[PDB]
Amino acid sequence: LIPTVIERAYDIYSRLLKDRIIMLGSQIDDNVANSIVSQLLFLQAQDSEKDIYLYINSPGGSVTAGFAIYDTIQHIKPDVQTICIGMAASMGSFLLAAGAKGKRFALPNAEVMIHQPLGGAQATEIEIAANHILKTREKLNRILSERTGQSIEKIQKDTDRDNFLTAEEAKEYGLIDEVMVPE
Amino acid sequence: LIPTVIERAYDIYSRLLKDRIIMLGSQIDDNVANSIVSQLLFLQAQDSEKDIYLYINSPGGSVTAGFAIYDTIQHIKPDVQTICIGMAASMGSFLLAAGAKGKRFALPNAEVMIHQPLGQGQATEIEIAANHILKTREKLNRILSERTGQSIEKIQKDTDRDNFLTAEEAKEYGLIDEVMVPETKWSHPQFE
Amino acid sequence: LIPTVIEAYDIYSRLLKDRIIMLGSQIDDNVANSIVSQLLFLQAQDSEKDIYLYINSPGGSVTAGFAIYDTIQHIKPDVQTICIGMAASMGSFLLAAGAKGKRFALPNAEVMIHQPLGGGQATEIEIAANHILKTREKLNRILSERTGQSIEKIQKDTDRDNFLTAEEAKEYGLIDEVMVPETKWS
Amino acid sequence: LIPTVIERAYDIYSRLLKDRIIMLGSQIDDNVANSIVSQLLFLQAQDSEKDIYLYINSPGGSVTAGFAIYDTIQHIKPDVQTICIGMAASMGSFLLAAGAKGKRFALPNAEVMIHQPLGGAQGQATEIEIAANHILKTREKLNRILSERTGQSIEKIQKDTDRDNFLTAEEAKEYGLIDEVMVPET
Amino acid sequence: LIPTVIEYDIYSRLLKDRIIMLGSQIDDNVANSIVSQLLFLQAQDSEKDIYLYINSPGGSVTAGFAIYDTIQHIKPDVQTICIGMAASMGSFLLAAGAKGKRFALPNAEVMIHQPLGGQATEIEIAANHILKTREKLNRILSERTGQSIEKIQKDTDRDNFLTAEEAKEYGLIDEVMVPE
Amino acid sequence: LIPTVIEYDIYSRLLKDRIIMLGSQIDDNVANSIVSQLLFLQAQDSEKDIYLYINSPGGSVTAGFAIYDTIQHIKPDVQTICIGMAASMGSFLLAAGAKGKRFALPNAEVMIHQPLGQATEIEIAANHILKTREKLNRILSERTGQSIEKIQKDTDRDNFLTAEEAKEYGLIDEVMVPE
Amino acid sequence: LIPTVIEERAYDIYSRLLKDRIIMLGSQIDDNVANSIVSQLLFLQAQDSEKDIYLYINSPGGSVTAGFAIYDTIQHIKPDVQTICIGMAASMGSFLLAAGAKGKRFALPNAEVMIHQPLGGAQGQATEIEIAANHILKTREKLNRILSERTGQSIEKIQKDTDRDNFLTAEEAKEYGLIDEVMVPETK
Amino acid sequence: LIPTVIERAYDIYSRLLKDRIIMLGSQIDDNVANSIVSQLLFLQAQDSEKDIYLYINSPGGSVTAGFAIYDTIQHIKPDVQTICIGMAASMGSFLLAAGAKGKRFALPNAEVMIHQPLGGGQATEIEIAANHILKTREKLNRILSERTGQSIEKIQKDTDRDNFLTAEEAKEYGLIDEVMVP
Amino acid sequence: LIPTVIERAYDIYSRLLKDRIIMLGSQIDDNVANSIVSQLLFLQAQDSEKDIYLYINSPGGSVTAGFAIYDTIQHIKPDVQTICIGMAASMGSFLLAAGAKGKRFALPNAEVMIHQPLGGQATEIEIAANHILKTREKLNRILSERTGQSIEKIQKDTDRDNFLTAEEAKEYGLIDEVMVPETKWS
Amino acid sequence: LIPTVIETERAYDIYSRLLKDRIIMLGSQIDDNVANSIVSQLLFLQAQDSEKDIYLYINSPGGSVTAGFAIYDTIQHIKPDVQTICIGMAASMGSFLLAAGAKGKRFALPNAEVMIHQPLGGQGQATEIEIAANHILKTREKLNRILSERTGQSIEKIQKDTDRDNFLTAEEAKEYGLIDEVMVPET
Amino acid sequence: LIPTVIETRAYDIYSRLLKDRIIMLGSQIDDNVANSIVSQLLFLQAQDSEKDIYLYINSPGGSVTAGFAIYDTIQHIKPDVQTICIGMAASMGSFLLAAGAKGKRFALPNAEVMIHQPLGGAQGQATEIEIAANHILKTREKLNRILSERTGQSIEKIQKDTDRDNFLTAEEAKEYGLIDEVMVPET
Ligand SMILES: [Cl-]
Ligand SMILES: [Cl-]
Ligand SMILES: [Cl-]
Ligand SMILES: [Cl-]
Ligand SMILES: [Cl-]
Ligand SMILES: [Cl-]
Ligand SMILES: [Cl-]
Repeated sequence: LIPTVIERAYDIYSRLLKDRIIMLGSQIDDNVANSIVSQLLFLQAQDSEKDIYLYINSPGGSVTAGFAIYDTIQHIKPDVQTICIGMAASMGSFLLAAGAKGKRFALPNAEVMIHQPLGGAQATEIEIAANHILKTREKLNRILSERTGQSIEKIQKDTDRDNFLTAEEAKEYGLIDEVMVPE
Repeated sequence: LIPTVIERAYDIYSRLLKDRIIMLGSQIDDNVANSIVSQLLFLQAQDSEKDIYLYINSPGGSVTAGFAIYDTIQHIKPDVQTICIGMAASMGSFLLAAGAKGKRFALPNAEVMIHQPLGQGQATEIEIAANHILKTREKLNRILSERTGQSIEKIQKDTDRDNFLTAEEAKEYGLIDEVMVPETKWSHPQFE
Repeated sequence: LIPTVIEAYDIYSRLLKDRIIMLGSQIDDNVANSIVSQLLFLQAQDSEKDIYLYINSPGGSVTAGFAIYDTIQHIKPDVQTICIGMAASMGSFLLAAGAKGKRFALPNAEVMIHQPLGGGQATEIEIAANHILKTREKLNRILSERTGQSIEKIQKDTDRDNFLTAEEAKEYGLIDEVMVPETKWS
Repeated sequence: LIPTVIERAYDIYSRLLKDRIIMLGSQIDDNVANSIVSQLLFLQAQDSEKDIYLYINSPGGSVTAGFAIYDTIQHIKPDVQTICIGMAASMGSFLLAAGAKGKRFALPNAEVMIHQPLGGAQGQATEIEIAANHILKTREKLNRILSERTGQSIEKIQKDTDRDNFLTAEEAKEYGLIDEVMVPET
Repeated sequence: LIPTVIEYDIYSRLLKDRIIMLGSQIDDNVANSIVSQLLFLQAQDSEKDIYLYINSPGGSVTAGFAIYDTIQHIKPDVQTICIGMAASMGSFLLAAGAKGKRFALPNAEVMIHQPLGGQATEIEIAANHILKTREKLNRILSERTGQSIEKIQKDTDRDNFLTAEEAKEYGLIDEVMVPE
Repeated sequence: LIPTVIEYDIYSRLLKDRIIMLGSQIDDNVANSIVSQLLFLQAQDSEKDIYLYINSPGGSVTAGFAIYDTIQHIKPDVQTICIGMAASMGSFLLAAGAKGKRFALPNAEVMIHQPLGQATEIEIAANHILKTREKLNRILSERTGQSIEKIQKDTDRDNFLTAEEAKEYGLIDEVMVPE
Repeated sequence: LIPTVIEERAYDIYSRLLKDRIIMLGSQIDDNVANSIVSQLLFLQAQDSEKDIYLYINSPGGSVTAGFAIYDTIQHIKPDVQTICIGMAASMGSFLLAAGAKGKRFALPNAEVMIHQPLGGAQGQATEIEIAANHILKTREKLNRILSERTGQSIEKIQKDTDRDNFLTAEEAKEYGLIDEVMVPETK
Repeated sequence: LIPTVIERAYDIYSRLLKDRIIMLGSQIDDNVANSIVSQLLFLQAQDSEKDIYLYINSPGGSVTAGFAIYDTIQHIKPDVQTICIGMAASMGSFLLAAGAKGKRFALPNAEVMIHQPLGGGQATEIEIAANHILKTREKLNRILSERTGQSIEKIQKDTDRDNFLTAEEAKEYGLIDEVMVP
Repeated sequence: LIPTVIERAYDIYSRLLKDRIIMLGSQIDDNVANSIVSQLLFLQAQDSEKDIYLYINSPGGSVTAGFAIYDTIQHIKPDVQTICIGMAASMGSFLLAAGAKGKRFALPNAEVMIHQPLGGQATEIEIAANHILKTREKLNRILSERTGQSIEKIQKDTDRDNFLTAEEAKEYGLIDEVMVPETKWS
Repeated sequence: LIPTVIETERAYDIYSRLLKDRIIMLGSQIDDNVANSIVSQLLFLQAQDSEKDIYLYINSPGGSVTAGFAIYDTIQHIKPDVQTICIGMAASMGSFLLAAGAKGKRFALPNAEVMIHQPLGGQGQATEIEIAANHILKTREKLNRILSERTGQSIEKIQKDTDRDNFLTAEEAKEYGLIDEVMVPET
Repeated sequence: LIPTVIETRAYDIYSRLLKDRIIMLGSQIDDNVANSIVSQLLFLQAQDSEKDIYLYINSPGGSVTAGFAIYDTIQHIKPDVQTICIGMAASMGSFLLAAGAKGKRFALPNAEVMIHQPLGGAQGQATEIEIAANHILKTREKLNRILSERTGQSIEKIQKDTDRDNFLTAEEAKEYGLIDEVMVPET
């Protein structure tokens, strides 16, 4: 159940959106990406200076859909804080690592996986074709290298491997900036 | 999930429509076309002078449905800016290239495919027969030639091939006018 | 997705406020009943102001199509017909049925006047009714009157699998004008 | 059925949320976790000092989803009171034991199970989720937290979370999973 | 069909008058909803009586105990009214109402048979046998009716149907409602 | 389709005028809804009459008895109006309306046959043990003025009655004449 | 999987056991099950009217009407019908177990027997017409009377026990009179 | 896929049945139990002296259905050799431990779990209710104590725990007699 | 489709089984494993000396099911030749590498992937067993023994998404020879 | 419907009876089940007679590259010559298998339709794992190289043509080098 | 229901007719139907290359590609293929009826013949890939040319008629040139 809040009736997610909070709590597909892109564009229109908070609990998904969110985060004027709760895998971790520098977080028991799987599924027919022709893996690897400070050689080895990181190991890797302290 | 916004309660897409923004974020079929056409007609009725912003993240779809959107864009008085976020393939890239001259954009990591397949999604038999009439393909090729500045010979070869273009390659092709560069903070101090 | 507009209406409801009806699907009884109700409602609001019927339809039921046709002819306001995309079977019949001088098509629209004998899902009695030879003769007679073509020519053409461009539909007499883009108007 | 309350129309759960009450009445998956996390974040934004009441009737679920709720409870400023009504098993009993010290309760006939099943409990976790649990040794972390929150040794917790054991509300209090068994108020 | 009332759906409008309808099988969703309604009615007024109407074939022991415990926990008196049927956990909840405020309509059917359970989760079933919840049910029914534990044990193990009058004589209800 | 009324759905708007529509098979959901509507109308006004329109093929004896008992329990008079059909528990509820206030439209069909067996297994079990058939027959005897012997024979037979035949039987007080 | 047995003659496992006068009643009792069991019983009598028949029971019960069709066929035919409970015999399954030939009603050591005859048709096994038939013809009283005769218990005791949710071990079922022997392992 | 063998056409399992081999390769339910019991009864009828080979790859299942197989194995005259290939969990390990003494085997990479879960799902309610009579759990524990030679106290603790054993650990436990060597 | 062969009617797979050929042409689950194990046991019973041919076209599957086939190959007396046609991934490549020494083959265009994914072909119980019994370490040790590569190299490669040509698999030690087409040289 | 044939007792279905005459019909989309069945039929026919020709009839819209390569490799591995006959259509992997028949023994009926376009994905006929290997192992380049060798066209021409949506008549396929002869109605 | 025939060997009704060189095309024409009919035609030629084959037709038609596969097989094989319309021959079914051996194309008195070749994949029996082949390779023009040659009608008349919804009796089909004779009841 998703409850209602009256200030004017909003659902829980709508009420959080009023406080510049966006929840990315599922697999990344085109519908999810279009919704997140629209919420990011809307928050910038409301206030171009105030920070945005993107909570991440995602097993990942479509590279195309993830790149649409990634590009929107980088395009907009507001700083987008990324907070991992639960899990950030595949495009999920890519989006976590893509938050404003110094504003990338994860709760103590959060699990981070940088493995970028070969195919999709979710990604469509046309989507998988572009990934390999346009060498989008190399683009993902290059961006991860820039955002973590790790060499491209190290990123290439790690994105190709099934590896799970704790929030502390993710911080040491350069994916997040701080492990959220109970306060 | 599609959230609610209270100014009066709208969903996220309805709230963006208030700012003259349309999202074409799926395969193009008759339902999608009818909704987009209706949104374009509605925005013209509100203000016939103010620009419209059409965001595109589409794998393409029906030629007939895609031509209904194309014809509506060209029929209406306002300029329709096109912005590719994610992907524009088949009718998707045709609609991207159909935006107002100087106002066709793509985000840096967007993927553009001009291949017009020979359809795919669920549609009616007559529409499928119409989608494959050889005259419409020549019509698509002629419009793409006019909108990109490329020769019809080059367009014919490229729409028949499985080709993926980066946002920069799409700009060099003439399918977009600019690759969107991130918005720099505090660029106008004397006014703002 | 069908968005919301607050002045709360959905996109189609907001267009209905401006006397615009969208016939964007196959024609069945539910579609016909909805279109008939929208036409009756618009007449009740203003019996003088024109109505705009946008068509993007592969056609459908003859009975359902005749219910829309009869409502268009019965009401006092002029019903303009605008083909966007496609108008086939009962869809092209309804396009040709718009107010004289007010039947349009966008440049890339596709028109098919073929009235299939076979076909769409209707009830047993309705399928039997859609197959009465007398009703095909009435369709042909109305198309002859509305296009200015002979009944002999209409009989041959509604029996054939033929696709027409917007310009060819204008030359045929199914539409009165091909709508020209706003970029070309001085 | 979930009834409506007018003060402004809320459903039963929305009306309880106004009084800082959250109901965790199902299996724990990502959708449930995201909803509970959002409700916790919302209540902190309203008032960072006032207590929150988390009612639990759950057979458990995903370790990852459960840890997202656990981490949010510990992160926020308000004290989160935990009240077991009915059942708290697997991640449900872990969340019950995670409430503010001195503010963990259970109704007299509530059933508490600390058994943490090997996989994703009753098929509540994805392949990606279960894979992380044994690489990141999340079982050892669950056991360490339960040891700290109950006051039991890690050796005892390890033995008990591996066993199919059901506890009454009184046995849960003696274990250190709750602070008090709620007595009928007069 | 559930109609709308403008001053709500029919159940929401009755909730305004402190009336709760338990008209289905008892599962976790039903129990969580009833518990929430009871907690809400106590928050509104801790002194005014609550009316719980019962037409239920029973259900989950765990879900039923959640409702039972909430009734006993709250300050207001919870009146129980059987309309139609009260079987298994339904008859247990009917006997659980405030003393002197347990009722049934003349043609209501009451079954105290607590089956061995027909949906309840594997984990729920496992709990009931380990925690001997059947013995607890019997002990509470015995206290609520005034019957011996031996008589309750025999009767909750048997397939028996009682009229409203027989249920009053048993002690599961206090009065058979007379047409007003 | 169920339309909207602005001063509600069609049934909600009729409920405002103290009208209840029993237009389907009688099961627990139907019974709980009808019982709740009856309780709500009594709370609004305990003196004003209630109108129960019936178009039902019948259903569950347990669910039907819940409606029957609520009609008899409440203070307002419940008028019963058969439109279309009243069979099994439906005809039982029609005969249960306030004395002098039981009606049927001219072309309504009434069947008093109470079939042997939609009801759950637990419900069917109850009916046989508690001899609910005898109770139904006794109530029908009291409400029609027919002997229990006649009712027993007729509820066991497949018999259809016109609105006029139902009036002659004592199931209804008047056949509503076009007025 | 149900395997094949070749003796230029191919049978499935159940068909091969039928050749040795063995019938498997391994499911809920409905009309299709009853008609199949009745047909197998009639066929075995036609083959040899003197040789014993072995009915294996692993059943949660079912339809009273379907169960009575099997019961009546067992009593009608000339061969003695031995009943063997493997696993479970509840409701009509335990009624059929108790209906086996005198001295020839068996259970494996870990079998579970329930004599409870549920009010309806043991979990949607009987139709509306079947349920109607049972109460008019007072079939419950007939079941109780037959169980009283076959176990040696009083009708008063049977009435109380068929109305209760009770599970019996193979040894408790022997002491009750529902079976005659708890099967002994064969060695060498 | 299940292929055909002509000697007379059999499927793969029918051809193995000719050599006194039974495959228990799935979850244990009533249909599985009735089929295995029938195969065991058939093989005894063919030859009451020759050994039977029961191959096990099972995650377990119904206690009632499993006890029907167990009782049949113990009732019949032939020795029933049990061979775990892959997995033997819950009723599957119980049936593995039930084979003739000195004739219970497991392949090197086989996984054995003696945990007997509390509950059950396709089964009937009565069967489900029977599967959790506290008395059957005590009987399972007593039989496991006798078949392995471990104390009842040790069995009670281990059947209540989520424990996985290698083929060698299961031999050490007394559930099998030998780990089959390549 | 699967055609019939009369010598006595067999399907295509049954007729190949007569020539000691087994086809592993799908994902590996318990049903597949039980069928392959049964076929291997049957062929040994027919002739304990004659070689068996196991053709592999599989994307892999369950570790437990794959180990059941692996253990049966090692247990039986006949040499089991392995031939990859198409693909051998996950447990499929493990079984390819498990064939008799000098008798492991792949067709020139066969694709081999040694990546052993962390997890959806396995049951709840099957996944649980794998991380408790450290089956991944056992798989890695066997691959190290059968390829002649170090344990550390195998650990790195089974954790990576890597595709190998038939020639690269031969160089790796996963097969002994790439089967060459008939060299027709006039 | 697939009828039964009795030779005399011995009952075959239509495809089984054709298999007795060394005929294989590839009349559907190419997936792993289709490939495994065709591979098994090819292996069986070689075991029967390693010298006599095999006839592979093709009416296929194509399918999985992995499944198609399994058939291709089996054709090249076995001793008998595999004649390829296009009836109806040969698209994607179907046209690849048609071009892969024994030299001088690749045919098409006059109204057969050949498409050499090798679509990017699979489409929809291949799994994630299957699609993944395609790009890593550059199977497209291998397909193009084999088509270049079997037709006699340059790799540059093949690369352009397999990337395009092109349909060829039986005669155009012969001129291209995908077949050796167009079958003319026989006397 | 499809019954069994035992010759004293068990065949179904269609298998027993196949023994007498009879093929029944009694459904919509798709790839599975075409592959089965092609296989039956190839099988009958293998049995006897001289004896006539009888193709009974009761079909609403279907796929152009699937229909062309049957058409090409009929023309390729050595035996004469007699065509007999029972019930209906529409779309590809009427093209196949007209394709039978000259002098050996028949229809029963009450059979209905429709030569209309619908634009798409005629009753959605054709795939997107199939529909693509037809418009590019101008298969409609090839159909019309063959039909013109087989009936003796002008190409203009055939073009007009295969584009229209038209129905013919057995006698009208004979006069059109689509069949050679209307079958007269056997004496
Ligand atoms: Cl674990
Ligand atoms: Cl009290
Ligand atoms: Cl219990
Ligand atoms: Cl022993
Ligand atoms: Cl693992
Ligand atoms: Cl590719
Ligand atoms: Cl065409």
